[PDB]
Amino acid sequence: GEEELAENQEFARELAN
Repeated sequence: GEEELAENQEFARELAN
């Protein structure tokens, strides 16, 4: 929902995993 819209950028931080 409107959430994935933001996760869109967090992707760059997800790599931190």
